[PDB]
Amino acid sequence: YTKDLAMSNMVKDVDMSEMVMKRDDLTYLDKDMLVKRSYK
Amino acid sequence: EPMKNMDMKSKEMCILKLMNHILQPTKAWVLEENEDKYMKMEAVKEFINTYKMGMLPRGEVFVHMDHKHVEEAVKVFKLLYFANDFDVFLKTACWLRERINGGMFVYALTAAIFHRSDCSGIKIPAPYEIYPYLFVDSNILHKAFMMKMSKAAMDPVMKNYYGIKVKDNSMVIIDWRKGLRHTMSEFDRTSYFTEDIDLNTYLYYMHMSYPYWMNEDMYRVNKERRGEAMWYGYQQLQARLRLERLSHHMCDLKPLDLDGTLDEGYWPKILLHTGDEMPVRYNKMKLTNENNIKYRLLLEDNKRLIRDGIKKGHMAMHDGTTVSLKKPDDIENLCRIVLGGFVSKDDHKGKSSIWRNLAKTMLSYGTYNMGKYTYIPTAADMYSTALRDPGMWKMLKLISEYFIMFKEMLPKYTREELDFPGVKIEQVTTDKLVTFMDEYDVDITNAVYLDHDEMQKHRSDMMYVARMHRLNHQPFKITIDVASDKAVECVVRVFLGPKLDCMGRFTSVNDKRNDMVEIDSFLYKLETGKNTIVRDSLEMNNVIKERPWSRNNWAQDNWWYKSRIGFPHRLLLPMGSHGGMPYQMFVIVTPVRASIDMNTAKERKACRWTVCMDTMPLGFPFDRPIDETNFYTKNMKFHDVMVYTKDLAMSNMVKDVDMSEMVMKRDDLTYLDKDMLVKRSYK
Amino acid sequence: EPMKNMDMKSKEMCILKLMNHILQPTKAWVLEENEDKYMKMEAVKEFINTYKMGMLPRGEVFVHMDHKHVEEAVKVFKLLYFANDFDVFLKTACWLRERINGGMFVYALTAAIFHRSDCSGIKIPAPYEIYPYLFVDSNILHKAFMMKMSKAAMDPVMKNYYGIKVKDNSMVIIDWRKGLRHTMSEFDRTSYFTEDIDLNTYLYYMHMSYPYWMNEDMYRVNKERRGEAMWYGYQQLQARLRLERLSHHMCDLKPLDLDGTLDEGYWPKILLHTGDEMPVRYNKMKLTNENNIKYRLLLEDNKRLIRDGIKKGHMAMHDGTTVSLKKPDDIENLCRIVLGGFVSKDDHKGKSSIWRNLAKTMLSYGTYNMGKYTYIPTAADMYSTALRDPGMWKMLKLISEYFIMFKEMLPKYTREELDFPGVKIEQVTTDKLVTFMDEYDVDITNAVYLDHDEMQKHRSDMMYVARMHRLNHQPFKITIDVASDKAVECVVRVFLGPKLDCMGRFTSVNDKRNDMVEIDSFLYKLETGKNTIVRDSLEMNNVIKERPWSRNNWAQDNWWYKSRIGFPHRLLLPMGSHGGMPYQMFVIVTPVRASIDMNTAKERKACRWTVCMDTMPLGFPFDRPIDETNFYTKNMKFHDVMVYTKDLAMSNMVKDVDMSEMVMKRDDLTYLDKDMLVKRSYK
Amino acid sequence: GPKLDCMGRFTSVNDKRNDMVEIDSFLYKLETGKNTIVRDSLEMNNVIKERPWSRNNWAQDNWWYKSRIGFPHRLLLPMGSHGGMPYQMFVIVTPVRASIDMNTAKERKACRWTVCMDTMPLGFPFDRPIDETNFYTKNMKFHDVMV
Amino acid sequence: YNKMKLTNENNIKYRLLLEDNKRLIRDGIKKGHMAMHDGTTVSLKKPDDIENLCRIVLGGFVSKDDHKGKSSIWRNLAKTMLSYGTYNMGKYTYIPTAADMYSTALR
Ligand SMILES: N[C@@H](Cc1c[nH]c2ccccc12)C(=O)O
Ligand SMILES: N[C@@H](Cc1c[nH]c2ccccc12)C(=O)O
Ligand SMILES: N[C@@H](Cc1c[nH]c2ccccc12)C(=O)O
Ligand SMILES: [Cu+2]
Ligand SMILES: [Cu+2]
Ligand SMILES: [Cu+2]
Ligand SMILES: [Cu+2]
Ligand SMILES: [Cu+2]
Ligand SMILES: [Cu+2]
Ligand SMILES: [Cu+2]
Ligand SMILES: [Cu+2]
Ligand SMILES: [Cu+2]
Ligand SMILES: [Cu+2]
Ligand code: NA
Ligand code: NA
Repeated sequence: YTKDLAMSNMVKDVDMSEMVMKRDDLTYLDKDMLVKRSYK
Repeated sequence: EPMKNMDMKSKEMCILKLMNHILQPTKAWVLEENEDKYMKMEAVKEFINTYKMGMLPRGEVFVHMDHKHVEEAVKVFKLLYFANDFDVFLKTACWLRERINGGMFVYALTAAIFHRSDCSGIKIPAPYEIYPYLFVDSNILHKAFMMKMSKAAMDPVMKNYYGIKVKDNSMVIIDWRKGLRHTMSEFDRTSYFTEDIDLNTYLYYMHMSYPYWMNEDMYRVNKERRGEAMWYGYQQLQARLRLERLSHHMCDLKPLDLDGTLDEGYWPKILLHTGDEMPVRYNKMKLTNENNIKYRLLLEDNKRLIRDGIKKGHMAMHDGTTVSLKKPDDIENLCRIVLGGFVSKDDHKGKSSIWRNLAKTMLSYGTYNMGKYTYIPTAADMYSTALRDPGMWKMLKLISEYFIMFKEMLPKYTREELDFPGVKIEQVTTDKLVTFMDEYDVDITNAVYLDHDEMQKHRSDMMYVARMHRLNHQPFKITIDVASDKAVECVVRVFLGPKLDCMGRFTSVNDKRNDMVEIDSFLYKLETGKNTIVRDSLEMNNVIKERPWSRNNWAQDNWWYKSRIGFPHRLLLPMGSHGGMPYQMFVIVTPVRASIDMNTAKERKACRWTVCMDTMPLGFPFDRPIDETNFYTKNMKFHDVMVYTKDLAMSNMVKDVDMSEMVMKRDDLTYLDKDMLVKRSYK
Repeated sequence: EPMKNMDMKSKEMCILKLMNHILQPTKAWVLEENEDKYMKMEAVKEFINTYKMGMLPRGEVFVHMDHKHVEEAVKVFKLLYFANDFDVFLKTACWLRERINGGMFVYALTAAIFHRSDCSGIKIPAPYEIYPYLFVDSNILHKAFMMKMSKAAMDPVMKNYYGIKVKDNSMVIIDWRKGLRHTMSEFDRTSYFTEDIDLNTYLYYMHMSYPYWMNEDMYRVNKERRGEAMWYGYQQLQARLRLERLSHHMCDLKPLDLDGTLDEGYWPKILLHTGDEMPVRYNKMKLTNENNIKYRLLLEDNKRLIRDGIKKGHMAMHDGTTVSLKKPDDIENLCRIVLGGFVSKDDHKGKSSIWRNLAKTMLSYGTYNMGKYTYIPTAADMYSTALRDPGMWKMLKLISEYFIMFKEMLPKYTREELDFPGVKIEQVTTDKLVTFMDEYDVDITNAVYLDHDEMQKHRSDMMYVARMHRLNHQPFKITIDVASDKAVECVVRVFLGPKLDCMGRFTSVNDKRNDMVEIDSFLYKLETGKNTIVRDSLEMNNVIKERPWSRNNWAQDNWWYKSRIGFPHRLLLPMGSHGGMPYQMFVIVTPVRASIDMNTAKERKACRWTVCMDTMPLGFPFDRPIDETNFYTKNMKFHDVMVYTKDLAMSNMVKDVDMSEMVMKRDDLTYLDKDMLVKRSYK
Repeated sequence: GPKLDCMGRFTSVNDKRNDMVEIDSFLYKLETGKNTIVRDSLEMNNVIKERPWSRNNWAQDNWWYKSRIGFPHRLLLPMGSHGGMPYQMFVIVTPVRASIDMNTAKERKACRWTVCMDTMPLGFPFDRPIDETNFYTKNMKFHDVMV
Repeated sequence: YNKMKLTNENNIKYRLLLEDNKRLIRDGIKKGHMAMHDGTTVSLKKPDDIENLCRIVLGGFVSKDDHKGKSSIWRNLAKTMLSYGTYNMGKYTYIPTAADMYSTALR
C-alpha cells in the first residue's frame, strides 16, 4: 500500500475541490502545495 | 405469409416474426401489379428494374460502407417507406424477406421502422439477437455449432474446460470470457468497454436515427438537430473512452497520421455467416500505400474543402449554394456537411462536394475486391463493429479537429450567458460510486441452423445462451442544494470528467473541457428559498437497463422509444480502482432559453440530451475555449469524487484457505476471472 | 479398448480405429503398474511425472513449432517407441488416445509408425482425412457444419448458389473453388500448386521421415542419408515452384531481407477446432520489430556460425567436437547441422550450438503468447501449412545460400566423372505433354461432431465430401536411344527445367542448374549395340496416384511405403499454356558407383531419389558450378519440349451458342471455372 | 478492350470502360431491312501505313494531312499469344446528333476520332460510370475475340 | 540533436494548422484574391497590393471594426515544428527554445 501524509496531519474540515497548486507543474504527490484560489 | 395487423401488439408480433431465423427465410401478393399501393411510382419502378437485373445474393455478406450495397439498401428502404398504409408495409416486408439478402432486408426494415410515422409504439429485438455473428466472438459460436451438431453429447472434460452446461435439458449455456490470447497492444486492456455489445448497438442506432443517405426535404428528420446530435454523440463517446483509459493510467489517444504508421493492431474475432472471419491487422502498418493512393487523394479533397471553409467563414457547394460558417448556430449546417444530411437544391442530383465512405480504405487490407458482392468486410466496414478498432477512434480524434477549430473561431461564452442571477448552488453530494463485473445472458439461438422439424415449429428444441461478463455499477444518488430568490423553471446539467492526467498533473479547465461527459440533464422548478434536488441513477436521462429477451415479449410501456436512443446503465461510470480513482463532477443550473422545430423531435420521441429542453449548443458550457475571468459563476459547482471497484468472485466464496499457489483453468485468463482459479492437482 | 492384433490387416484396422473421429475420443490397463513393459524406464517415468503435472488440454491446438508442445510430443513419442512388442504399443496408444491432446497424439503415433520396425506393412489415412481443419478452407467446413446442423434442410437457392448437393440421401457434396476474394498479391496466382493438399502432405511426411528432434545413435535413421535427402527435397520443391511461376510469366523469388519488409501478404483461410482462424498478414510488413528483436539476434547467431564455418572449412561444436566441411562427402554433416539430426557425445545433454524453430518469429503477429497452451499458430507454425505462405518460400531461398556456398567451395565436376566411355545417347523423344484441371473428392467427415446414436455406430449417418478442383496431366512416354559398346548396368536420370527466363532470354546452363527438377531416375542394363528405353509416366520413381479413401480400406500391396515417400502424379508437370509453354528435358546415363549403410534404407523402404541406387551426390550433375569445357559429354542429352493446357469445361458442353455475354455465378470465379458461367437472366 | 484481368477474373463493364480503345468510327447510311457493313482494316479511320522515305519524294494525294494525325497500322492490335489471347470487341450504332465550329476542323483536316462526325463527348459511351439497368441496349453488341 | 524528424505524433495537430495557412496564402496568390473571415475580399493582382499580402502573412491586417476573435491566418505555429514537445505549451512553466524568442530566433 501507499499513503499520503500531506493531508494526514493537515486535518481540517474543508473541501479542496477548487484549490490549485502553487506551481502548475506539480503532481499529485505535492498536495501540501495546494493553495486556494485567491484574489489580489 | 404476412401476419395480419390489428393492434400495436399484433404489429410487434408481425415484426418479430419477420426478424426470426433470418438465415432460413421461409408470394400470392404480386409486387409488379400493386404499383398504385405506393406513394412514389419512381421508387417502385426502380426497385423492380434493379431486382430484375439481380441484387446481392443471400449467400453473401451485406457491408454497411460499400457504395453498391448501400445503394441497393436505399432502394429497398425507399420501397418500404412509401407504402400507403401499414398493411401494404407488412406485405411488402414479407415479400422482401424471402427474396433479398437478410442483412440488407434487416437494415432497410429497421430504418423504415425508425422513420415511419405509423410504426410508433413497436419494440424490436436487439441487433445482436437478430444477427449474433457481428457481436459474439467466433469461438463461442463454434462451440454452439458443436453442441447443435452433437445435440449436447459433449464429454464432461470438454464441457468443464469450456464452461459449457445444459440446464433443464432445454438450455445450453456457454461461458464467455475474453482472455488474452488475441492481445495485440495495450489498447486491448479496455476491451470490456470497446467490445461491449450495448456500445456498438448505441452507435448502430445513432446511425439509424440520422442516416447520412437521408438528405431530402420530405423526411421529417430534416427538421431536427440531427447533425449536432450525431457530432455530440461522437464527442461524448470519445470523452467516455478517455475516462476509461485514464482509469487504467493510459494517456489520451493521438490523431492518426495518414503519412505515417498505425501502431495499434487489432484482432476482430468476428465470424461471418459465409464462413469467413474479419481479417486481422498486424501492428505497425503504414496507412498510405500504392493500392489506396487514389482514395487517399479523395480524402484530402474533403479535408481541404472543410478546414479552409471554416477559416474563410463560408463554403461553396456543387449545387450552387453558399453555406455560411460564421455564426454559432451555423454549427448544424457544418455537421450536416461533415456527417451527412445536407439538403441540396430540389432539381440537383448526383454526388455532392463531400464524398463519404472513404476513411475505411486507410485501414483495409486492399481495394482489389471493393464494390463487389464477395467483398469481405473489416471492423471499420460496419457501424456495429467500428468502435472495436482503435484505428476508428484515432480517425474520430482526427475528425474532431474540424469542430474544435470551428468552436475556437467563435467568441467565448460571456459571463452573462454563463450566469443565472439570483440562483447559486450551495453544495453537491453523492453516494459511494462502486463498479463490478457481473454476468449477462445473450440469446444466440438465431446463429444456428434449424432442421425441418424445428422449422415447422418456428423454434429450436434447445436454447443456446452466451454467458458474457460485463461491467456494472451500484445505484447511487446525487443531492444538490440550490438557493433561489424567485420561483422559476431551470435546466440542470451534471457532467463527469477527469481529475488528473496520465502523468499525475492537476488538470486545468481548458484541458478538461473536451473530456467532460454529460451524465445527466433535466428540468426543474426552483422556488423561493432553499431547494434540495435528489436525482437517482435509475432516472438519469436516456439511460436504459440491460435489454430484455425478445422471445419472452420483452419481459414498461415506454421501452419502445427508450431502447432506440438509450445509453447502457452498465457503462454509466468508468471502472474504478480498489483504492479509489479520483474524478470530478460538475453541476450547472441555467434558465430555459427560447428551420428546426422542437415539436418534431418531441413527437418522434428522439429527445437526446437537451434538444427537447432548451436551445443552447450541445456541449455547453464546455464546447468553446474558456476565459477564466468570465467563468466560475455562483450557479456552477465542482465536486471531487472517488470511483471504487470490487471483486465479487471471492466475496461470496468466503473460505479460510490461501490461494498463493492456485492456477487458472485456462492460462490466458486475467485477474477479473479469479473464480476460474483451481488448485494445482495431480492426475 | 485396444483392438486385438492378429495379422497386418488387423494392425491396419486397429490403427484406423485409433485415428477415427479424434475430436470425440471414446482404462483397465494401468500405465504406472506396467513399467517393465518398456525398454527404457527413464522415458516412462518422465512421461508419468509430466502427465501428473498436467499437459496440453484436448481443447487447445497442438503447434508443431512450439518448444513446449514439441517437448511434450517427444515425451509421448518416446513412451510409444520403446514398447516391447506390438500388443503393448497398441495398449499404450489406446490409453493415450483418451487422455492427451488429439493432435499431439496423432503426431506421436505417426512418428512411431514411421520409425517402429514392427509397423511395416501398415497403411494409415492421409493427414487431411484425420484432421481436415489444416487442409480444407474454412468456408467449406462451415457449410458442412450447416448441413450437419440442419440435417440437409438447406433451401434450393442456397444449395444452388453454393453448389451443395445430396447424393442418394447418404452423401453431402460441397463444391470447392478457390476464387479471388482472398487475393493479396500476384503470388496467389499459383495457389492451385502451393495450397494443394498433396504438397503439404509431402512436406509433412518429409518431416516425419527425418524429424529434427531425433538425434540419437540408437535410432536406425541415423544410418541413412537423412540430411542430404531433406535438403534435396527442399531444393526440388523450390525448383518446381520456379517452373510453376515461369508458367505464369513470373520471375524467380528473391531472398527475404530481414532488415526490410515482406511485400507479399497472405490469407490462410484455415479454421482451427477451437473456433479461431489463422491470422491474416497484410502486405508490406516490416519483418524486424521491437517485439522480436531478441529472436532476430538468435537467428543471426545461427547464420554467422554456419556461413563462417563453410568459409573456414570446419565448425566447432558445443559438445567439444570439430566437424570438417572441406570434402564433398561432408555435405551430409552440414545438412545435419542445418536441418537437424546431428548426434553429439553420448554424455552430452541440452541445447546444441544451432537453435531451431526461430524463423517463424519473423512472420508472426507477436511473441506475447509464445510458449503457452493458448498460442494461436500461423501458417509457418505447422509443417502442413508452411508451403502455403510465400514468406516460407523466401526463407527457404535465403537458407539455400548456405548449400550454394558450400558447393561453390568444392571443385567442379571433372569430365571423367561426367563421362561414360563407350556409351552415348542417340536421341530422346516424348509424347505430347498436356495438363488440365479435374475434380477430386476429399472425405471431411471427421471434421463434424457426432451425436450419441452416431457415436454408438462409430459412423456419421451422412458422409460429407469436398469436391476440390486440382491439376492433372495426361499419360505420356519417354523414349531414349542409347548406343553401348559393352553390356553393363547403368543409372539413368531424367530432369525437367526452364527454357527461357521471365524476360524471354535464352537461359544458360549455369543459371538453369538450380532450377532442374529430377523427374525420373532408374536402373537399367545396357547391352552391346542399340538399346531403346521406354519409360511410362505411370512407373516414374516415387510418383503416386491420388490417395484413396481410408473408409473403403484403401480400394496394391506396396502402397503402404509408397504413400509415405511419394510425390503426387497430379503435380508431375507444371501448368502449360494453350499455345504451348517451352521447357527443356535433360537425360544422363552413368555407371553405378560404389558411416552410412544403404541396406538400412533398403529395409525401411525409404528409397528417395537414387539413395538406394548409387552413391553420387543428390542433385548431380547440377549441384555444383559447371565448367562448359568439361561438360556436354556424349552420355548426356538436352531436348526441347512444349507443355500444353486444355479446358475440359466446354470440351464436353458442345453446344452451338455464343457466350460473349454470359456471367459467372459468383463474381470472384476465374477463367478456370468456365462451367460456372450462367447467361444473364431476368427475375 | 480486355476480357480478363491479370488475376484471371472476368472483368465487369465498369472496370472495363476506362480500358476500351476506340479502334474505328465512321458514318453510314442504314436502309429499311437488313444491312451488312463490311469494314477492312486498311480503311480504319486515321490509321496510316509506315511512313515512306522523304528522299524518294514519299513514294497518295491525301498523305499530307493523314501523316499529321495518323496512328500507325503496326500498333493497331496488341501482341497476342501463340495459343490466342482473349479480348472483347464492342460495336455501337447511334444517330447523328446536332463557341466551337466544326467547319474549322473540317477545313484544316484535323478530324481526329468523331470530332467532324457528331457532337457526342469523346469516349462515349464509356467516359462516365455505367448504370447496368440503363445499359445494354439493342443497338450495342459485345463479341469475344482471340489475338 | 542532428537528423530530427520535424513532423511527429505529438505535433500533428499543429502541422495541420500550418498547412491551413499555406493553402490559404498560395492559392490566393494564384487566384489573385483572398476571402477573409471578417467578410472582406483582399485583391492580390496589382503590385501595390504587396503591402496587404505582407500584412496577411506577417500580421497587422485591420479587419472590420465590430469583428473580434482569431482571423483566417493563425500565428505562432512554426516553432512547434522545432520544439521538444507540446505537453507543457500554454503554461507558466514552459521552457522556451531558441525559436521561442525574437532575440534568439536567428541563432
Ligand atoms: N446523457 C446522454 C446519455 C449518455 C450518458 N453517457 C453517455 C456517454 C456517451 C454518449 C451518451 C451518453 C443522453 O441523455 O442522451
Ligand atoms: N523424383 C522424386 C519425386 C519427385 C518428383 N517431382 C518432385 C518434385 C519435388 C520433390 C520431389 C519430386 C523421387 O524419386 O523421389
Ligand atoms: N481511332 C483513332 C486512332 C487510333 C487508333 N488506335 C489508337 C490508339 C491510341 C490513340 C489513337 C488511336 C482516330 O480515329 O483518330
Ligand atoms: Cu489496466
Ligand atoms: Cu452537384
Ligand atoms: Cu419460422
Ligand atoms: Cu446505471
Ligand atoms: Cu497466370
Ligand atoms: Cu552443449
Ligand atoms: Cu467411434
Ligand atoms: Cu503423373
Ligand atoms: Cu493495321
Ligand atoms: Cu472572424
Ligand atoms: Na503490416
Ligand atoms: Na533527434
